[PDB]
Amino acid sequence: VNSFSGYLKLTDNVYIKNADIVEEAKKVKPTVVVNAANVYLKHGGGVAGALNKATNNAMQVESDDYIATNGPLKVGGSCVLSGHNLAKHCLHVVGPNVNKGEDIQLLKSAYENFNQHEVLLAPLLSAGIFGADPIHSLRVCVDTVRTNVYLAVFDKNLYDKLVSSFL
Ligand SMILES: O=C(N[C@H]1c2cccc(O)c2C[C@H]1C(=O)O)c1ccc2[nH]cnc2c1
Repeated sequence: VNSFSGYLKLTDNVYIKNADIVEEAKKVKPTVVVNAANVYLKHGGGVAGALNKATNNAMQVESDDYIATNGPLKVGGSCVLSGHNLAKHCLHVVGPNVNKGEDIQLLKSAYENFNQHEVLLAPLLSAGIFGADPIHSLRVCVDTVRTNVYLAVFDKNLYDKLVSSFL
């Protein structure tokens, strides 16, 4: 039993809720919140800009030190950093950004990072400003992630389409 509330159960391990991941993060204090990161961990907009704003820019400060030490992530890769006031940990995962021409097949590799964590609050990778089809992203998620994933979908309209079209 865990503290996630109001989710629709899609599969044995995937749940989905129309929710603001920031607000859901502040209420649940999940062990892991996933950020829709880029390789530079520049949290300027979309989910990343919202999560970082909610941390009063502490996420960005920590991220800049991480990059200065380690260099950029790979597309499809991830790193674990602090969750600040939102979660114990933030798993920064880089899905491909279609608006940069990145290979959508790397989306499966991106979701594989989730399997290193028993339970996660997460957005749909490569959705929103990353330019992929959220329905495809949901399919890859369900077919790749084996751990327990609670997907927060900000847009109510999108959410209802994802539910209604789910196979
Ligand atoms: O842009 C957001 N979400 C999308 C996104 C963004 C970046 C990468 C992604 O893979 C996705 C999936 C989309 C979604 O889940 O709706 C988002 C969320 C909460 C917010 N609060 C204030 N502004 C917010 C913006």
